[PDB]
Parts: sequence; structure tokens; C-alpha cells
Amino acid sequence: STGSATTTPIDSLDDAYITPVQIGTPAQTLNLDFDTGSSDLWVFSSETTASEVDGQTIYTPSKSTTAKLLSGATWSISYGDGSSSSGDVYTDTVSVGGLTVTGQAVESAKKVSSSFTEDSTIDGLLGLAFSTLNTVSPTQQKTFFDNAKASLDSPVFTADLGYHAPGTYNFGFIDTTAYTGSITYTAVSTKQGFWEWTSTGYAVGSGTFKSTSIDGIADTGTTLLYLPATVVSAYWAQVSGAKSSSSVGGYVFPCSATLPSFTFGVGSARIVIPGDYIDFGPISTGSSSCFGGIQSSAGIGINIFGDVALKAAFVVFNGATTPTLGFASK
Repeated sequence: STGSATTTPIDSLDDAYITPVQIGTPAQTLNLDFDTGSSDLWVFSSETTASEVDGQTIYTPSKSTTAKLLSGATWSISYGDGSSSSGDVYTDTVSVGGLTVTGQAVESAKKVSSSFTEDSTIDGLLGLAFSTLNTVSPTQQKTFFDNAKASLDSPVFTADLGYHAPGTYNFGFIDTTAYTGSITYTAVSTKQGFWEWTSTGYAVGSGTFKSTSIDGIADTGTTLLYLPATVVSAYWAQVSGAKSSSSVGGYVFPCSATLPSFTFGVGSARIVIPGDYIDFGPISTGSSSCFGGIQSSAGIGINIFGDVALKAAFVVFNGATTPTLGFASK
């Protein structure tokens, strides 16, 4: 089997991408944030504290003839950005882009943190990291991809995120029309439960490529590119007037600037992030200070190849017995 679904930016900055997911019978379609950095499929629901729902579409298990309470199971998650959610668990039928899993754990939120409430466009998350990170207790549950894997034509999924435009998540096949050149594959460590890999270096604009190993995770659920402070300083030094602002929370730059590109290495291959992809707009409405899309990972504890990086590539998440990642230009 295969599946294919379009993923759409939630706003004009590509702050996140939402993909429609069918849950239950009859289907209830919720728009979920597909997150290769976590492993829970959780949704706003009829059980979510009412004051914490503000415009989201909710899953109502009592209206699904295939929903079954997973007796005794609870979940609770905290994300790298300080947000969190928790609740109980049902199993139900879940379909993405024509690919159906029966008996998928659907984690129903009883509580969500304020950042989720305040974002009316995201109805939940669909985790695509390794199932070892799933938070359900006392019986850990499998991700959608893990449940689907054995049925797929090939045990892979691909992320093809758009710049200021929709993109595609495919399951079970590699669309050879969706990229240019060849796909370069690179080793993955699953020791932390993430799609963790080692970039071979970077360049700023037209500058020379610096060969250096940069360990990090491929994370579709993180907006920006978070790299070591040395690398990030080298980037912003090429933008007149750019500086790190402690009060804003990162590097800012004059909105009048033209940003240079940023290149990262995948083996001997190179992925080029155009400068425009690094512009996240005014820090507040009407400001002439703009927020940068490349930020320091110091204090986060891991480097993160988030959407800024991934949207410059066609990315293969190869879930074979020994997982690997593939990157192609597009």
C-alpha cells in the first residue's frame, strides 16, 4: 500500500504545516502537524477542557463506531519549545492520504498548554519519530508509520515541504519526479529516538564550504534551523546590522537586508537554503527588525534541522531495519 497527502503552511511565514488526517468511522478529518521529532498522535477532542479549545476541530470518539477506549492508558508530553499536553487514549482507524491503519492509538487531549489553544489551525500532532519516544503509559504505543510499515510497498516516508506553498508527505514510495539529481543517503542513529544524522559541513552565501561534522535531527515539527553558535555567528556576520538580541530571543536583522543563502552538507552532496527562506518577518507588527530563521542551538542540547532546512530538500525517512535518511535537491 501507499499514501500521499498534501501538507499546507498554517500562515504566511511557514510557521508550521498541517496535513488532513481521517480518524474514526464515519471519518472525522482533523488537520495535524506531522512531527518527525516526536512519537505521539494526539488530538484536540470532546474531552479537552473547554476553556482550552479556541477554534480547533475536535475528535469525538463517542461518534466513531470503531473507537475503543484503551483502558487505563494515559499520556503526557512536553515539547522542546515548552509546550505540553496530556490525556487518555483510544484506538481507532486512522487514514492519511489513502493509507489506512486500524487500531491506531489516538491520544485524546484532556489538557493542552496555552500555545496549542492559541493556535486555532493545528488540531493535534502526528508523531513520526521512533516509537521508543511514545509517551503512553503503562503500555507504550506505536506511531502511525510503525503500524503501517509492514503493509507499505517500501518501508519509507518522504517529506517535501514547500516554501510559502503546500507540499507533500508520501508513505510507501519515493516519487522520482519530485526531486532533481540523485538522493544522497546518510546514516541515522536511533539512540535518542530521533532521526539523528551528521551533516558534513556548511557554507554561507557564495563562501567556501567548511568541512565539519554537525550532528542533529531532521525535525519537521520545528520551524527553524538550530545550529552551533559558531556556525550561526558566521552566518549572521554576513548580514549588515544583524545581531543576537537577548530580549527578542535570538538573532534579528534589519528588514531592509538581503539575506545570503546557507548550504549544508549531506555526505558529498550539498543542499542550498535560499536567503529568502531565512526571513521570518518583523518581530512585531510594523517593526523594521526581522527575526532570523537560523538560530543557535546552544542550551537546547541538540542541533535541529527544522523546516527552514528541510523545505529546501526532498527528504526520505527510510524505516528499514537499519534506518537511513536521504536528501535531494528539488
